Amino acid sequence: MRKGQETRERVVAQAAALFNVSGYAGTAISDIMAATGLEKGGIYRHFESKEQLALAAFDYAAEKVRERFAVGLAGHKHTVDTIIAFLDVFRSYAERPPLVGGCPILNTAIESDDTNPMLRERVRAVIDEWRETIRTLVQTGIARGEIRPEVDADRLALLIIATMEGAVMLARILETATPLEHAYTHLATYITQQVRLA
Amino acid sequence: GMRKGQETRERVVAQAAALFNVSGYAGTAISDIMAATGLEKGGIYRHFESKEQLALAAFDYAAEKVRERFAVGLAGHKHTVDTIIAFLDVFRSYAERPPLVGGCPILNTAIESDDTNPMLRERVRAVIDEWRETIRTLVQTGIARGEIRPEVDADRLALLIIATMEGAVMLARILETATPLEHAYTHLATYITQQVRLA
Ligand SMILES: [Mg+2]
Ligand SMILES: [Mg+2]
Repeated sequence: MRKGQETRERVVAQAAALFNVSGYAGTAISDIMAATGLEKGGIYRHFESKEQLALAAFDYAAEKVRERFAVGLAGHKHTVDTIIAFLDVFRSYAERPPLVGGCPILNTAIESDDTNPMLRERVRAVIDEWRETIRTLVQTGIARGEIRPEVDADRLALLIIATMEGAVMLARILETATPLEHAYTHLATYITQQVRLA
Repeated sequence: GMRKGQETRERVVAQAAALFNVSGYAGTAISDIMAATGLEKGGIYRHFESKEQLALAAFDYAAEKVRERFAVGLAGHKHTVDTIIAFLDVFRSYAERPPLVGGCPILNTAIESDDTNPMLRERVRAVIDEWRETIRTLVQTGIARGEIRPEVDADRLALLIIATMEGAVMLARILETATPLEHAYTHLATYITQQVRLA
């Protein structure tokens, strides 16, 4: 049972890394078979299909993202500092993405938006976790006098997500961290100047 | 004739581009390109040596289309800030009318090519560098005219604008709502008008 659970874990883990780089359609099952020692058969002992593996792999990738944000946001007391910590998680993707190939939420978004309802919904669910996190921080901050009462929480969330993800895209194309540094500095300054209260 | 061949190539490249924009390069099979062009495989590869060369030509086509769209969007403004905000407005207009079916081909090709294909990556980078040069030229013009604060870092602004607007294109498509593009536009237009514009 342990062998099974660990072999499933290495299959999903390696699948997620390869999918994150070449996409679902462009990652050949044979290469995942190759990357897991299953070149002579047996990947279907753990998954019914490549599509089921894709969903499991995305869930794995989403868990890594979730862990990166949970660690990044822990320990801050002031709600604005916590929101800035959220920016810093994305900032750190320039050289340290959640897994090889960059942000799997951004990567899967581009592939699935016009091709795959189930992956679309899984991407949207993660985006919605992020919106909920920011909404809750803004609400608590407003209540504590740390954030201005007029701040539109979801508008702020959508701006942060768009800016940081677009910068993640740019940083891997331009092969430099500078877009992420600039996007971070812009939003941190904006937040401190226009969102923060005390 | 050679004229007919040049036209046939144009048609194939245009159809390939639309398919690749949706399903990607690896996910678009030659049989899909056949169906969309009404051509047999041999009819396509008479004009292209390979799927790879076709993919490159299809991107160059997508790049030119994006270029035309910015060209019309940016033409004729009387103030450099108006011109920079019109660059945002081009992206905002993607909400209902992307440059081609399936969204921004620069964004879409970036995500696929960045860790897979040096030649497409270089082409994507060249497009991003054109946008950066456009915005830098406008910023230096505006500074010369007293329209833009001299302290404005042009390339910092360019990369912020591109990151924001492209991230919003991604979000608007995945959330199935224009709202992220509208918010991004408003945020940047307001920021530029309040902090970049001098007079
Ligand atoms: Mg797409
Ligand atoms: Mg990629």
